[PDB]
Amino acid sequence: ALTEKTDIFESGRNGNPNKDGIKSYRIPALLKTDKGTLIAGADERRLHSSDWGDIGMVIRRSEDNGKTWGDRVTITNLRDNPKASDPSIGSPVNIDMVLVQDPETKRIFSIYDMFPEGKGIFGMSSQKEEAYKKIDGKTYQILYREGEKGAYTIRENGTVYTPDGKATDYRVVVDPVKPAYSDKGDLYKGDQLLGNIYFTTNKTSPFRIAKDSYLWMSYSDDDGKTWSAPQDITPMVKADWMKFLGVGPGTGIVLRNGPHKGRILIPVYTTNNVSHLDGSQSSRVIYSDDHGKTWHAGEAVNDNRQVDGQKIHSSTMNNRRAQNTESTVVQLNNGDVKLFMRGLTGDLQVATSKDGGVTWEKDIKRYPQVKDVYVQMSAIHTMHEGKEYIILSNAGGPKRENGMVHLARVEENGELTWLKHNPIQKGEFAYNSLQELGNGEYGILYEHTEKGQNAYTLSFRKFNWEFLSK
Amino acid sequence: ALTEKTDIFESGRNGNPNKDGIKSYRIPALLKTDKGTLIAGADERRLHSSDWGDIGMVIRRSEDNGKTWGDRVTITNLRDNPKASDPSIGSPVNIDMVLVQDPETKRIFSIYDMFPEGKGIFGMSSQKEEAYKKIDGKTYQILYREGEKGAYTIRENGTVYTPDGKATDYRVVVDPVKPAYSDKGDLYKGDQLLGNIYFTTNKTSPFRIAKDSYLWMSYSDDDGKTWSAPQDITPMVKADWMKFLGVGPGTGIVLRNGPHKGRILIPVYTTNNVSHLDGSQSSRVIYSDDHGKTWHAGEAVNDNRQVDGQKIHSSTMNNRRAQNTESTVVQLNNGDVKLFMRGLTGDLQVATSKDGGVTWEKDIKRYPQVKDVYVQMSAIHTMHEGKEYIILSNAGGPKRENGMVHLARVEENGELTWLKHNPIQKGEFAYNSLQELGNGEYGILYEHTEKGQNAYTLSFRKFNWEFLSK
Ligand SMILES: CCC(CC)O[C@@H]1C=C(C(=O)O)C[C@H](N)[C@H]1NC(C)=O
Ligand SMILES: CCC(CC)O[C@@H]1C=C(C(=O)O)C[C@H](N)[C@H]1NC(C)=O
Ligand SMILES: [Cl-]
Ligand SMILES: [Cl-]
Repeated sequence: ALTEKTDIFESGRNGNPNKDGIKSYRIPALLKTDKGTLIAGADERRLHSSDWGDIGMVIRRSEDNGKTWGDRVTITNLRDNPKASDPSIGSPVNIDMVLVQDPETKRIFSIYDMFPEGKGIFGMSSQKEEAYKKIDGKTYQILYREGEKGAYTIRENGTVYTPDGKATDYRVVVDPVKPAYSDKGDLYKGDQLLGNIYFTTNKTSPFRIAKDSYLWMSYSDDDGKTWSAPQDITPMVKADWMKFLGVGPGTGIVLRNGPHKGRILIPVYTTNNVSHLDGSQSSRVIYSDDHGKTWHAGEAVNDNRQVDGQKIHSSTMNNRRAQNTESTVVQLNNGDVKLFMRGLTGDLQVATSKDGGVTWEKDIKRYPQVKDVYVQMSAIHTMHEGKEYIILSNAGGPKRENGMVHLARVEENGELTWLKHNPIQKGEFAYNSLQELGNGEYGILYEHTEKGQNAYTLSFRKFNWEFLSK
Repeated sequence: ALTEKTDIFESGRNGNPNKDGIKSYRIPALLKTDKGTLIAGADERRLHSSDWGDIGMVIRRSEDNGKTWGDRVTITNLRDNPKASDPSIGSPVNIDMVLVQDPETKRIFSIYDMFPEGKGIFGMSSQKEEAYKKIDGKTYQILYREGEKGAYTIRENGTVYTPDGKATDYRVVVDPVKPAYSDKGDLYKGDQLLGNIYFTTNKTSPFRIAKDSYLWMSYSDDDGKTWSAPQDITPMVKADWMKFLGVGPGTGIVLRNGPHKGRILIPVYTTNNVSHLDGSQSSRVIYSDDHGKTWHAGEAVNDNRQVDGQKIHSSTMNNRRAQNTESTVVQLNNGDVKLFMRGLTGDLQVATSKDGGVTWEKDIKRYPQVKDVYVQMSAIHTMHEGKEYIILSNAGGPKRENGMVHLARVEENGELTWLKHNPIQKGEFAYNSLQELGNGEYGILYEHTEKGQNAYTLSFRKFNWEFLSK
């Protein structure tokens, strides 16, 4: 009914790197593809377990439903700043992926955060630094030159233009070609490599991007074997007021029914400049109606939400307990979208959208039946014997421990009834990602440690309906 | 050399209404047209002197250079909410105008603030209420309905659409026809008047606009005699992060030389949601390059500005002393644009733009020769014999008192050499607006009180080069 665990990404032990030189893996995503392949994605956290440093976005593939797994494939690994004083914060950063496959095109997307060199989200400037400029209708990423106020721009072919609109002999590698695209952002003056636009300290080149928060996408058209260069989708979805915008990691969905069938939904969340991480973390989705070419931001759950008899908005709120952060998204057979959101009530919080994830109903539903210890979760739709269910996995508590799989019946009015709660992993348990495998089987990729393992080793189990019904 | 004062807009006395039932006039704008007409504009503040209540945007014309003045012409006067409990905050508000004429098309523009019913800027919602939505490429104003979360929209012909995009039987007066356009915003169902979308208390209709900050424009093609219905320019210029966006009142300019010649410049300022009126007031200009058809926001003087060794941005700043508010704008013969900004240094603060008002140099210049008591000022370019000068008028201080006219030589690099400082009005003295009359003559419209006049009576004096020079 429940398989023994298979370690997919193994961390080092007792604070040492593993044999591949990697201290930590974090942030699992699991995707069953049209070919039946399982793709397991993770942050490869080389130097330490924190949300910054030298991190690669990686996947492994299983062609036998999780029994065996191929070599690590690295999607993106930006090169470190070789002159950084603190290597622990010395690299441009990618973290936190969401995987999804388009069922019409078979294109597989990995969407993940990016920050320039520094302490990840904690490296963002304290005052806003504009990251893009719209010039004659085209959006260009901004560069700042040492000692100068003005916004240089990266235009076609990566040619750097002066704030006054004059082409220079500086060029940015906008079409990276090295393994894992480690050359992305490299800055050249003609033939000479000078540095990298993502470096923020001890620079050898004149130019850097804004110390802001970015969203990148990479895609695979060969079942996860090879991956595109990263696409910068930030300007499509990030409003000027947003401070952080980043993914709720795991596995997104494509709507399978209703007027918005085919729409791809990716959980994200934002902060504002009023209260940032103290009081404004707010869930929403971004979405594509054209198979991943263009993206749009849905409204926040928190936009025009009534909290304590007063309205809030994600752009202006400052309310610690009204926050909702990383989320997981499911569509019901009736077309409604449920967003299960990490939050600070101690129990499961759920928002509902009747318009394919663009706007949210006025009430967030809470379920005391399911504890939320403030950690990521995953949830998936499933049918069992003509009946509709949702399976949700997260930590049982009291801390990030005792992995649970929760089973809810989806009632005829779209409400949820929690029926079963079963342990899947004793001891440490954090982030996780669920997938249906077919024939009454489900798979999960999750964070756990034992035997001195560093946070975390990402392991895989399969379970069936008999496990769920216990 | 200096005429006696002529009262153009007369306030009441000792706290009472004047003979027309108007307590106060405020916020002068003076415009010398191509025909030679003088247009004097003001807020007609019926109920009291504050920046809210029942206020009309008015002008008077003089066809003989300030000797005689015609009847008051009301550009815009939104109707009050007849059901408001407190009539002093009981009307949708317009306040603060900027006048300018396009020298090519001769069209005259009046641009001014608008707020829905309440205490003016102090009636803005504490949390963001979205004011506009883009649907099918088109931008629509939002309406909120009592007890409903979703955004209704005002679409073609004023027809109200549901949040889910269905036409209702409700309609908004979007093309007002009553004198002074007092029917603007009226909410009808079929042919029955139900209320007004600008009303925010004790409503008789289901709908209101966002409690936000707006910018409206009215224009005249007949030398100020008649005026168009108000045009909502807000969505063209107001970023999502901006809380307040309003004009720096007085008289705007059209650039007369350089690559941007023809551009109309209107001083405005913003606040953000981080510190609002406490630490974020920030000057900039909005501009039109197509004779007032479309408008764009320039960058703030405060954007990426270095203050006490650290950068600020207008969208995130919280620095009382770094604020700059209402301003007056002048183009030099060398093409530079100077922005003289009301601020909190006690002396004259000046920003410079080399690109027609879009971006500003890193340093704000302070001129200790000119006191600034934290009050609006006006400034104009002038040629005399034929050397280039600026004339600037404000209060000499210590309070809002002792009107001064300041004369600067503009040097070839755009530096200002202050030559003369001449008193023009003893006693109370506040907002003002200068114009060149020709033949070495200049006219000014300013706020002053005497003999128990309520703030303010707006008066007009002419002076010549003889007065300026001693
Ligand atoms: C930014 C929100 C939160 C602050 C504690 O950090 C998240 C928490 C995490 C966690 O609770 O384990 C891991 C996430 N990968 C991280 N995200 C980022 C962007 O760093
Ligand atoms: C909003 C800035 C300030 C409040 C501190 O109010 C301004 C001050 C004024 C003043 O100092 O006399 C008059 C302006 N008409 C007013 N503007 C608005 C929009 O109300
Ligand atoms: Cl560099
Ligand atoms: Cl009403």
